[PDB]
Amino acid sequence: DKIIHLTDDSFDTDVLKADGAILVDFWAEWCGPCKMIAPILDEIADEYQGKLTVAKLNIDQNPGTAPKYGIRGIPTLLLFKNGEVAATKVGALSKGQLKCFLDANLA
Repeated sequence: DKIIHLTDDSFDTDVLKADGAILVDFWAEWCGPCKMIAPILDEIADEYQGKLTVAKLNIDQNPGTAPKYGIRGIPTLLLFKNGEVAATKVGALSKGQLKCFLDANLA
């Protein structure tokens, strides 16, 4: 919905040159946990619309990004603040968990 689907080629423009925080989620279809935190990213996206942009990057279609940030497995969450990594979250999580992670890292 408000979620931006990324690619290795658009990552620079969409994430690094952006103004305002962006939460990047590295996912794939074969990753069960990813699919479960997906509907959660939908909720957060509309609820934090205005203070945060939620972006998804499918590592099967874009195998080049993850290795640039030392991402070993998925799911992985990277929160950016104008071109740089602010905080990282790994493994399955809940809406509450993500909201606490966002309250602790967003301005």
